[PDB]
Amino acid sequence: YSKDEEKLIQSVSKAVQYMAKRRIGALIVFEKETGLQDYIETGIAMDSNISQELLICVFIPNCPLHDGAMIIQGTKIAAAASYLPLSDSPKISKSLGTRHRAAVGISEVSDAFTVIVSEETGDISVTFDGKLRRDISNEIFEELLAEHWF
Amino acid sequence: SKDEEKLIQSVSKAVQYMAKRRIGALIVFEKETGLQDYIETGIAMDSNISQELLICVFIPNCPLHDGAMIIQGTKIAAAASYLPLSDSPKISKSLGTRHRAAVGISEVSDAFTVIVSEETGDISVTFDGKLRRDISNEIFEELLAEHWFG
Repeated sequence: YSKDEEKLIQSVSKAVQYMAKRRIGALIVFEKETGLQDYIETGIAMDSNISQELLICVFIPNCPLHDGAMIIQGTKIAAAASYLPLSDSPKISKSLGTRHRAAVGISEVSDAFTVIVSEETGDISVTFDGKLRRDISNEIFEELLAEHWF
Repeated sequence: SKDEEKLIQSVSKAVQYMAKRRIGALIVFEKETGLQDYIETGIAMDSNISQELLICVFIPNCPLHDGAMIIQGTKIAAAASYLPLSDSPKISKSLGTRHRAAVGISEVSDAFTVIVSEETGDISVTFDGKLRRDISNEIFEELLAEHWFG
């Protein structure tokens, strides 16, 4: 892995851990092969470089960009506050936030890789290919982020 | 010029919103004098400009609210940049440091800087070494257009 590719992962990883401990809900979608320009246009265009600080700033509660999904295209944030499709599978708990139903939702209609931070639990969750992995450790998140991103 | 009038509206509407809520803000737009020296002081963004993103950067306690946002052309080159503070004896000493930061970058370059006072909520501007205080919103858009797009 490139030195920069690792810098990005620690940036994203450090941001997720900050939000995890403070129970800040967060929802970040990483584009893979399926084009997500339909969903990127849902929100406010950023086309911005990544840094931990930006990631945290976007999800601050009572912030204009916290409501919705941040969508990442390659090494850039394509948009924030995107509306993703919500999922209807009856196997989602219903004790689970809209963010979670959105991430499995986008997981059903594309190959995208999405990380969710539960505003109520602080657990780190991941979705891809219609499948959900819940309450992963930081080590596993960095492991999985790298595979799907790079 | 249509694209410019929407950028001016983006910047102007955000500045007024922060003004009414007494949110401190400090934004410098570069013209002729390169600031890449100061842009490297802060967090690299290279981000498109939008009303929501300007406001999110300066929400109090946001990791980027402390410092200067620097704008290059139609993009935000960096946020939370360190500008040099000025030592002129006509400065109130009755004003937050944000004011003296804009008078600082005004002395060493031709840059155009806007300030929103955290304690007062008034709108100020600096260029060519002098500070102009509590201008109206109508006047602020006129000067921004003048200095940003010639």
